Amino acid sequence: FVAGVQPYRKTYYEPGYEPKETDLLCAFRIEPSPGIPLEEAAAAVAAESSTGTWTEVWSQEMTDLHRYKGRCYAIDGNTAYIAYPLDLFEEGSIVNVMSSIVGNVFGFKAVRALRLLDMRIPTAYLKTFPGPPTGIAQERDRLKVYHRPLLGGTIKPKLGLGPKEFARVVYECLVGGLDTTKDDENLNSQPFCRWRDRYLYVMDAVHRAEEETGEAKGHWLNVTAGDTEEMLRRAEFAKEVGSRYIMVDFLTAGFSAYATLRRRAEELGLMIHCHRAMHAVFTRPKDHGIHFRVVAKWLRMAGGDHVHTGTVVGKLEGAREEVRGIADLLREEFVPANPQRGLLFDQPWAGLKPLFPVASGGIHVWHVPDLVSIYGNDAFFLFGGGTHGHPRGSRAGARANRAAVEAVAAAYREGRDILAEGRQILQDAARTCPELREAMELWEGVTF
Amino acid sequence: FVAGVQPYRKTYYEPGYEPKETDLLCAFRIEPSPGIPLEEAAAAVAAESSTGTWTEVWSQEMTDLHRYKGRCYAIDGNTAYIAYPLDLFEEGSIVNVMSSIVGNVFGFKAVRALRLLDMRIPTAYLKTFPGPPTGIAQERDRLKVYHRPLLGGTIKPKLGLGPKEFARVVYECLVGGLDTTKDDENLNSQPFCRWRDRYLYVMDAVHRAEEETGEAKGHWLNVTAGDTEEMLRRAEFAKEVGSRYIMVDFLTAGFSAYATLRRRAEELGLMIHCHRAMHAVFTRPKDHGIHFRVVAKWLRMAGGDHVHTGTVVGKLEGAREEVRGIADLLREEFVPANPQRGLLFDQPWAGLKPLFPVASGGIHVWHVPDLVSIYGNDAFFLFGGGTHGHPRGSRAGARANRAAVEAVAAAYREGRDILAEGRQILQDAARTCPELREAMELWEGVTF
Amino acid sequence: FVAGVQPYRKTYYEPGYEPKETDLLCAFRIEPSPGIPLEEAAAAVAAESSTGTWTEVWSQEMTDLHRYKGRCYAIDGNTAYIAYPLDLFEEGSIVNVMSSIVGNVFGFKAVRALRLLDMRIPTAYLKTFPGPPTGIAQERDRLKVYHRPLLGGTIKPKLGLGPKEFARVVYECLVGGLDTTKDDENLNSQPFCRWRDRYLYVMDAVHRAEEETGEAKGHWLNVTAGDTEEMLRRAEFAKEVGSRYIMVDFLTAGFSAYATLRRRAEELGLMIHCHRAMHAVFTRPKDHGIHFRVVAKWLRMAGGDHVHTGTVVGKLEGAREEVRGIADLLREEFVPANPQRGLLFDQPWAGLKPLFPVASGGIHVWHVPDLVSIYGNDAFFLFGGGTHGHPRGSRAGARANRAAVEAVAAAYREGRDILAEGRQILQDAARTCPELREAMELWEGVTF
Amino acid sequence: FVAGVQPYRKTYYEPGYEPKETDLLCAFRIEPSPGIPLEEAAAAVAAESSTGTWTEVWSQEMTDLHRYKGRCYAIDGNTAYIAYPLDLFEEGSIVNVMSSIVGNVFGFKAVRALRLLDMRIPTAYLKTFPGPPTGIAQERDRLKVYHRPLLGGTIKPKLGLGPKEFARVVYECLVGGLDTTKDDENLNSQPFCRWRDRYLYVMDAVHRAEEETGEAKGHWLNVTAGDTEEMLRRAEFAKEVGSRYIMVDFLTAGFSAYATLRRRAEELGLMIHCHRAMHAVFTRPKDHGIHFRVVAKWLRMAGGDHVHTGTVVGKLEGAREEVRGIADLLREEFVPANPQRGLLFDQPWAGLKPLFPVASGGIHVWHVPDLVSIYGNDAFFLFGGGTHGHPRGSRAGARANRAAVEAVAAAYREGRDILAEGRQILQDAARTCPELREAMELWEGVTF
Ligand SMILES: O=C(O)[C@@](O)(COP(=O)(O)O)[C@H](O)[C@H](O)COP(=O)(O)O
Ligand SMILES: O=C(O)[C@@](O)(COP(=O)(O)O)[C@H](O)[C@H](O)COP(=O)(O)O
Ligand SMILES: O=C(O)[C@@](O)(COP(=O)(O)O)[C@H](O)[C@H](O)COP(=O)(O)O
Ligand SMILES: O=C(O)[C@@](O)(COP(=O)(O)O)[C@H](O)[C@H](O)COP(=O)(O)O
Ligand SMILES: [Mg+2]
Ligand SMILES: [Mg+2]
Ligand SMILES: [Mg+2]
Ligand SMILES: [Mg+2]
Repeated sequence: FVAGVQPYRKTYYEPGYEPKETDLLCAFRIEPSPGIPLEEAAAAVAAESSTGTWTEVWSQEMTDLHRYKGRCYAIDGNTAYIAYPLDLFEEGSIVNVMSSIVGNVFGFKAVRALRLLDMRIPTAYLKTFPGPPTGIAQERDRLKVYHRPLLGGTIKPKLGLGPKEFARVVYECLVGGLDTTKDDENLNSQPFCRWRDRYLYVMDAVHRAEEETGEAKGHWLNVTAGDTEEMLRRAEFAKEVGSRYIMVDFLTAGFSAYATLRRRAEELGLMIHCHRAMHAVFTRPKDHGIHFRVVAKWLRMAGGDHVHTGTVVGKLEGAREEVRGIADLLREEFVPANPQRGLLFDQPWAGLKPLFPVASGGIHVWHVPDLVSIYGNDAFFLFGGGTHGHPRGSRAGARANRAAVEAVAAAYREGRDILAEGRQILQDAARTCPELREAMELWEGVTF
Repeated sequence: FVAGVQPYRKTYYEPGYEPKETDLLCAFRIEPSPGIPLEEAAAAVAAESSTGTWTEVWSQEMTDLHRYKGRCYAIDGNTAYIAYPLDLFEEGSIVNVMSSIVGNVFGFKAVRALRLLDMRIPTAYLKTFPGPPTGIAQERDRLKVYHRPLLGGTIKPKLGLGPKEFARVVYECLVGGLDTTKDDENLNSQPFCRWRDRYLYVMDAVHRAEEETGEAKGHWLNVTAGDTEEMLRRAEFAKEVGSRYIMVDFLTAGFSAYATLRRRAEELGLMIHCHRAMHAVFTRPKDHGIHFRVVAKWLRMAGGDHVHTGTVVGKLEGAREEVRGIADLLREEFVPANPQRGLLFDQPWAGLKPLFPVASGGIHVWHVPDLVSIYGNDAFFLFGGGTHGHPRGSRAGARANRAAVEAVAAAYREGRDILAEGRQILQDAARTCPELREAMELWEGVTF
Repeated sequence: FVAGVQPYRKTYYEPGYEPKETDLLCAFRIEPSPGIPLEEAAAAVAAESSTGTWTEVWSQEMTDLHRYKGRCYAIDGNTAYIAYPLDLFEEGSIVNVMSSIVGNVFGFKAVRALRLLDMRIPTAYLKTFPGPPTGIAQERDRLKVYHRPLLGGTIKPKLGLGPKEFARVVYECLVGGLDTTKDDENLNSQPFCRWRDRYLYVMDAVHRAEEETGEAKGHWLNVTAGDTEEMLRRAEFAKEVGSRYIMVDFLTAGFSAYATLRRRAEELGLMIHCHRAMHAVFTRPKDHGIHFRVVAKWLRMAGGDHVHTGTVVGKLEGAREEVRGIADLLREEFVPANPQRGLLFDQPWAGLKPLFPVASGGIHVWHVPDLVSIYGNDAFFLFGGGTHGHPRGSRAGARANRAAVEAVAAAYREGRDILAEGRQILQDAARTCPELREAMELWEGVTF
Repeated sequence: FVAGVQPYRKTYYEPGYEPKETDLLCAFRIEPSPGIPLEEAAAAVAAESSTGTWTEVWSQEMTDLHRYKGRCYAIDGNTAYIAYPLDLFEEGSIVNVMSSIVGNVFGFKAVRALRLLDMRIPTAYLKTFPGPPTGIAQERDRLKVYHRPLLGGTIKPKLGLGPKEFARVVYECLVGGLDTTKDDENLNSQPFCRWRDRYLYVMDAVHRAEEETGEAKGHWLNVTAGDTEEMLRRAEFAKEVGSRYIMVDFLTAGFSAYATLRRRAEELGLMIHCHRAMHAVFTRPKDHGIHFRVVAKWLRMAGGDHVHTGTVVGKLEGAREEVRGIADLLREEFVPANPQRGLLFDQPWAGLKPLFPVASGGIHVWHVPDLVSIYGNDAFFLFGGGTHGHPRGSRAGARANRAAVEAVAAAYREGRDILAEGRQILQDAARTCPELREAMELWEGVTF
């Protein structure tokens, strides 16, 4: 054992290494600090994510470093590909994967910037995860909604509504045509609206809407809480009050608490909506953080029934091709690499169930064509402000959104170029839907 | 109710608003997108973090918006200060605070970049949190270590060591002079080292070291797991095998799972080490994300006994003044605003216990003076590679680090300018500590 | 440290002290013993309620006395105002507040008499309490009773009725027009009427009355018992038999047992009626004890849905202005100081839900105007003897009371001076309600 | 059934009634309001405590009123004796007894003032209660202290001491000669001293003192909390940390929570100290409230091992003869009526165990004779300020108090008139105890 500092690339840079089908592959966009070669930066990332530290240690003689070390096996431009042995990762733990890959390498002075673009989860590691508990087909059967994007909407204002008024808005939206509604990610339990009262009032509203309309309706009750036990108690109550849906902010709540909640919800027969609050703090920058496709893969492994993926045309940033790739990752059993969409690895899913992409944020009727072009039919379209911001109220807005979604889905099923004929399709739908006409007039030139 | 899109600043920009002592204040560095005024961007952040959406909603007539809305009450340069009413936040839930403040505002197209710099947690909201379960004084009493920084070290290599070899390294480090040791953040339970076997072997080593040295020793067993129940089971086993310490990756595991684990550990009498793995994905960029001082405040509220804060002179990025401010936040009962250190608010702590800052990452004996200058005595100095990378082994490295820390702490207590006389202090210590001399020679010019 | 007895005012009398918004303020009417100055008495009260004892102790050198001590910061007449630091009180514990403020200072020879008039609970301490689980609006929604005082009545005789006869009286009262009924505070479980049989028979009667009338009906089943576990079991059974209401004697049972019961009832979805039995042993005297406004604040913090507040015109002592102040404390989100009503502090409620004042005790139809003047619509009017003492039976008495309450509430909503036109309103109601006429004739000159 | 208001004395005043051995007898000092005869006031008290209301009710025809009604069977001066049938009271429930006897009769306008002086608990009702779990003899055997009053002391200052300093004071007191120590009634769990840390540190101190002195030592850890479950958890922890003692504020916490805690402590083998905080709010006034002898009877029924009874010569009000009567009630198996001591009934105890009277509050060495005269040997003498206020510290004060207690107990056992020779006995003890001499000099003229 030779004590002292040695370059990482001496051991953790293996350009000739051929990744094994069982290896976990990570793509890192690296901006090294001045004086640090890109190869050295990639080797440092691999070493400090898998086995290495800043200096040689005698203890390395007590284990097979070459069997366990992560190594950079390729560098294309600024993108370094690193392979990690399967044995490095705890089975069925997204937490361990994050602590390894994105644990400390992002804070190293040697790298000015570091972004995790894509991850290749091996089938062997995937088999250790449960996947979504319900799936797209089972959810559609539960809601009896087919050949159409599923409509929804966040109840607004985000905060300040009492349980009675909140449930009144929920009932208006559901009777107006929305398939589901949801609590806002920040609405968990507050003095103005405690979670028990909100659950009771909202489920009364949901049952009334189901009886009146005759269609399956639900509300994504937010069980997010400051402790896992409270989240489990809230999910149990949601099941008690008759809810078929719950929602959780898995990133803020955490992947461990989310795994516990997913197990409990599968036991309870509840569908889990996954809100990605706080993702943009590390998914937005193009030079640093984690691309949301990786988070989508992690969530699919952890077992979400729906997850937010982006609107592209909405108020929140999102790239069209990246969103298409994320939707394919969430919905397909095998996603081949697509450099245009940012997918740098062929990603099998080992039979893990698909989940619903959710489009939410500053989307109104005029955005329905584009959304259907991006997502097709197997997706959730959430209209919060587009529903309640209708001049005639939430019921009219829900009716307008339902009409627009149905018309665009019918055109898409017919093979029409919805991207080019979207305005005509919406106008034709509005000819018989005054609510749709009013919504189109109100938000004609509203763009982000 | 007037349907349509209105500027956020019309309602959510209130420059004349005077924050209440009960309000929660957030400072945001905002880089607005072209064509978006800074006032409009700040108002959008406040609205979409508290109550507002992209368009007016009739439901606003059902609640007092001005009582609940968050508003930007000041804009200095690119830093906008936003006040949130206390009633907006669920009691004792960091998850709700994150879902509100950093939920969706970071992904808005209107803002090119958004960074949460500082947060003013009101005393009323602080009283709803438990705080650290042990505290600095109680931990020192348990370890019987006073008037000296507490030594530690991550066992290396990060992965690949079996339980027997891992415990052998632990025993060598503890007998050499380290007060504690820890599992690496990515070492939870793997085929090469399962958590049960590691716990048993490591606690045997810790007990042997305690018997031989006669001083209190511990190992920060990592209970991080993919589910909260597994983490609780691992903490219970750690207590069963006689460990007085556990560690968890609270960010990757989550704040809800962390709160559950903290409650269970306080019940079990275990001290919790908090590893901030994955923080750099959103704390490093200067234009986007969350500054780690906010995360430190959140962790202190959630009840960590120690938390990593930075080395400044180590291998991971960290600013000296920011680290000093974070240490004051973690250790003081009241931290006045300090623009030099980035503290933009006076932060009371409502009697919440202080916790130990931890300095780890590419630090060896030569960095001990600076560290003591930055942190003083109430801190943990972690030497992973500095211990095992010693030429004569982990025991010699631990002895050298203990000697350096003791000498520098003695000089600091004597009022000497350790920053200027650090090399002389280390040389004088090495005159009687050959291990310290060897460590100094090996890493003389090693800088980051 | 100087051993020996020193005057309290030397340390615990700080006239220049400015109370902090986080401090807990107590107003004490003090009658000092001969030879004891009022300042000395107030200082003694503060010292022996917060930190001090009868003589100096060396241990005071081990803590910051000035940071933790309670101090008298003002003396107006015989009323001394004492400020206690927030850190002195355990979070979410009325028991600790009582043990501090009213623990031992009332038995001191130095003070001939001591009465706790008002307390200023800070918002920070309030946020640590749950508040009422249901609230006025939610309770009205559950009962579907709006714009009207809610009618009720204690079943009489207090004791000696079997479950069958008790339930028969309950059914007659509920079908006659009473919204709810209740067990007497002393009727818990006795050989003549065991609690299980009473619960079963009473819930059968309540369900029959609900079916016949078509209006929501309930009975405040008394779960008060000699142990907390028995109270929890009785509440669970009450939920099992379909009751939406339970009642407990929180003072006799205790605030700790009451807190446990409130948690369990919120879990069970039960509304809790709070009976203030044994309050008059320390709330009646004008020179000694605790004013009931303080107990009302404590109960609102502890989370009662309704609490008895007084009748003024009934058989039990009560001041009109004090009762108005107590009602405002129980029902308002912020109660400004009102010397006329005895409110010496501005009392925020930090979003804690309001609860229902209950007027009970020697009140018949003729007292309905005054009651509505005192309480308005958001209150419960309990007619025990006024219902069963009707010549034609409990059903006729309930009908008469309902008619009187409805007529007076309609007049009040119309802006009529119910205090001056109450007799005319009752006569006009009786023109179409023979039961009301009989009740008015029977109790025309019955006054207390 | 004749509807209308009738005088109470017509039915509830039965001067010729002969109380049955199974009846529960209450003595009430009554000050009737002007125009209300004393007989009418006593009848009203009986009626509204047992079965009656303000007017006749038809439901009385459904039960045997004369079998269940409470009746005033004698009026001597202003003291009315009322008999209540045994069947009126729930078995083993002090809460029900309080809700009946002292429920609402104290707030009646008909009575200007009402005080419950004494109660005759029948043997049949007593057999339904558990009594103290340990008893005087068992406690003495556990402590191995015989033929001597047991010494103790409240740790001062009441609040503001941390766990380490608190335990240091505890250790000094215990090693100095105190048999036990206790937390103050208001010290439960606070930011400055959390209950877990206090329990751990205090039990370490207690074990160290036991090892050093060789005598049994204990600390009355305060388990009082805002909920019964928290109190049970704290008692369980106290047992876990090795404590043989716990203390609870039974009045503030409540008799139901106290009964639950007593059951759990008997299961755990813990001795319960009963603090009577808040008693003086209703036991001090001579014209209104409840005399503490009744509360002492209730506590003995509920099963306390020790209870505070008064000092007479201390800082808190207390009558010598009343305190002697209370001590006899707590310690004797049968207490005959004693008008001089205020005992108006012969009180059997049906084999219920005796408990320890506790003398606390402004008592120093000079008060030891009087105390021994009042209580004898079977009592606890608590010196809070008398221990820590010693010039040389808590250890010296504890030594002085132990010396004084031992000397006075030896003189009492010898038949000496300790009341007349107390100063000589203390001086003779001080001839060989410099700490006692210093304590006597410091507090020579300190009187209350
Ligand atoms: O808070 C909001 O902004 C929303 O309720 C949308 O409301 P509106 O429909 O009224 O705009 C959604 O949570 C987001 O759009 C963010 O989802 P994500 O970023 O995960 O796509
Ligand atoms: O994995 C590592 O790099 C370490 O074990 C250090 O090992 P060495 O001492 O051998 O360098 C620590 O986890 C970090 O330094 C990160 O802590 P943080 O970023 O929270 O400060
Ligand atoms: O026992 C009673 O006297 C009552 O049932 C009233 O019966 P009636 O309606 O037949 O008089 C009520 O408990 C009280 O009036 C006391 O309530 P509070 O003192 O809390 O106001
Ligand atoms: O707080 C106090 O005053 C004490 O700790 C005494 O301290 P000192 O010995 O230092 O005076 C005791 O609780 C009381 O005397 C009241 O007991 P009670 O009224 O039940 O007799
Ligand atoms: Mg949302
Ligand atoms: Mg590490
Ligand atoms: Mg009653
Ligand atoms: Mg005390």
